Amino acid sequence: DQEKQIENLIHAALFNDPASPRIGAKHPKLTLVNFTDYNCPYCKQLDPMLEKIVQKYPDVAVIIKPLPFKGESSVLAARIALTTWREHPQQFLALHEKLMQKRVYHTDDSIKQAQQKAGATPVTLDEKSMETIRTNLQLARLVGVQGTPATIIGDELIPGAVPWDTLEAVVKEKLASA
Repeated sequence: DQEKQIENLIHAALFNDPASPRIGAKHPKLTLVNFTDYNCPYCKQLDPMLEKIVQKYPDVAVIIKPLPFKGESSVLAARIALTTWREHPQQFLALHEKLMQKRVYHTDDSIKQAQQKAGATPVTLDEKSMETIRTNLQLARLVGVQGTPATIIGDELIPGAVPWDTLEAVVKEKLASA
């Protein structure tokens, strides 16, 4: 309806939600926003690239906005990851990597395995992780996200997985413009 009354709010929630996991610097020149799902095959493909971007360009940070579209285990992996971000932000990256790296559609067991291998402390699930997910979906809508993965890089919304060299080039460019 009247997104018109909230359209100027969109920016802080996209790039600065304290509740959305961040990979990289808190004060970067450029902030990518990666809408993603732990069970989505193209999301898994993209993921290592994003961290490699951050590794190579420390002036870049990446925000993780889970959109758990692929069933209950998508919702659970997302809530667990978001809750780990909230309570133990330092553990998030290792857990996030474990959830993406698993090449089987997730179950309760594999999610618990990822935690174990990542060395992540168990977390209690709250309505808060659910509200963060809802907020993510709201943002996806307003931003024109049509599926996962979808990543905001400067003035572009880039769907799916792209070749690494292409990815790096768009990043350098948006970085130069910043």
